[PDB]
Amino acid sequence: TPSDKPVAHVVANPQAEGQLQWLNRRANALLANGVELRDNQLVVPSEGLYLIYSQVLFKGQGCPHVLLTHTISRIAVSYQTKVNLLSAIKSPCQAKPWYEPIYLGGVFQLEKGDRLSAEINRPDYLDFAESGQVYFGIIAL
Amino acid sequence: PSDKPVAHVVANPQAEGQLQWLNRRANALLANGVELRDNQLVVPSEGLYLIYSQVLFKGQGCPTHVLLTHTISRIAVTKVNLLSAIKSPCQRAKPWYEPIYLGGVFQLEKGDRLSAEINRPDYLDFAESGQVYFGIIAL
Amino acid sequence: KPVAHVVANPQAEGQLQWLNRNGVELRDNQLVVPSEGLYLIYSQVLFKGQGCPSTHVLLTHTISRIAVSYQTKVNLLSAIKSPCPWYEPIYLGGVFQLEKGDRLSAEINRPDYLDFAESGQVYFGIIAL
Ligand SMILES: CC(C)(O)c1ncc(-c2ccc3nc4n(c3n2)[C@@H]2CN(C4)C(=O)c3cccc(OC(F)F)c32)cn1
Repeated sequence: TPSDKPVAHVVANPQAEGQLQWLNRRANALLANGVELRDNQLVVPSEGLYLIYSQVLFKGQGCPHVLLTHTISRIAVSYQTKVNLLSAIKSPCQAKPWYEPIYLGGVFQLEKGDRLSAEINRPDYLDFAESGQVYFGIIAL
Repeated sequence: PSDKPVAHVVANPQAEGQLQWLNRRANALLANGVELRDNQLVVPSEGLYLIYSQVLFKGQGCPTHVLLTHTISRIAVTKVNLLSAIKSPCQRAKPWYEPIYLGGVFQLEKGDRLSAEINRPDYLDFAESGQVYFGIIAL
Repeated sequence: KPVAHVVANPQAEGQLQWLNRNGVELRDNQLVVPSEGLYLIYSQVLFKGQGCPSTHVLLTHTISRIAVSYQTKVNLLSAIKSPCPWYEPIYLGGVFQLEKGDRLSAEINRPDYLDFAESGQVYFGIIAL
C-alpha cells in the first residue's frame, strides 16, 4: 500500500559557507506528498498534527565565550515572523576537540502554508566529517 | 489520521516561582485522550510511551554550590522516578547557561500521572519561546 | 503497520546487543524491513564514566542502512559527544523511505562506557508510517 502522508527529511549541504542549507536531492533524504523546500524552509501542504525534528552537530578544535543555539520556528500564512517551536542553548566551553550535538523533537498542530525553519547561530562550528549528523524533518501523523 | 495519544505542553513564563505547564498556548497540544490535570499529564491508555522534557537554567554569574535538578516522575493508580538529572553550574559577572534534557521510553498504564519538576524556578530562562517543554508520544 | 522496539542486553556486556520481546524482524543484531514504505527510526544510548583519562574520549552513536539492492552500509543518523562522574545520552530519530529486506543497525564505538542500568534509555526502534 502506498502512503500519502506529507513527509520531509532534508540534510545539510556540507559545502555551504557560513550557513546551514537544507537539501532534499541527496541519498536518504526526501520531500514527499505536498511538502516543499522554499527559501531554506519546509512548507506545510495541509492542516494536521505533525512530528517535527532536527539535529545539528557542532565541533570546535578547543576553547578560546561560545554560545550555540539551534531553533525550529514556525511562520503561519499572512504572518512574517518566526515563533520558536523548539529551541536549545549549549555552552561547550566551561587543545582537545569538543563535540556538541543538539537534538530537538516534538508534535505540533500545523496549518496549510506554514513555513518551518531549522536554524543555528554559529555555522562556523557546524561539523560534516560524516553523513547523518545534520538533518531536519517533518511527518504528518 | 492517527489516534495515538500525544502531548506537548510549555512552561508559563509569567508564573513566578514555578514550572507551570500550559496546553492553552499557541504551539502546545493535548491530543487523543491525554489530559493536563494539577500540573500533570494523565495517560489515557496502557502502552509504551516516549516521554521528554527540556528546561533551561541561566544565572548572572557564579559567586556558591548551586544544585539544579530536573525530574520526570510517575504516579500509578506507587510513585517512581522515571528520569532525573543534576547539574552544578558553579565551578567558582559572567553569565552561565545550563540546559537539562530528559528523554526515554517507558511502559505506562491507563490513569498514570506524569510530572516534570525542577528545584530552582528562580533560575529558569524565559527570554525566548520553545526552551522549556514537557511532552509524551504513544508508540 | 509493523513496529519494533528493541532494548540492549545487559548480560551481553562489552557489546551493544539488541533484544526483542509487530512484524519487524531482529536478525544478526539488525532490524530487517519487511516491506517497502516509509519509517521512523529512533534510538537512544546512555554513556557514563567515573572520570576523565589522558586519551581524549569520543563517544559516537550511529544508525546505518544496508540497502538490499546494493549491499553497502550508509549512515542514516550519527552523533558525537566529548564528555571531557559523568553521564552522556545520545538520541536519534528520523523518517527514511526503506525497501523490503533493508537492514538497520544501531551501533556505538565505546561499549565499555555503556550504561546497562537504564532500559528506558538504551533502546532502538522503527515504526512503519
Ligand atoms: C508519532 C510517531 C511518528 O509515531 C512517533 N514519533 C516518535 C517516536 C519515538 C519513540 C521513541 C523515541 N526515542 C527517541 N525518539 C523517539 N521517537 C526521538 C529521538 N530521541 C530519542 C528523543 O528523545 C526524541 C524526542 C522528541 C521527539 C522524538 O522523535 C522524533 F522523531 F521527532 C525523539 C515514535 N513514534
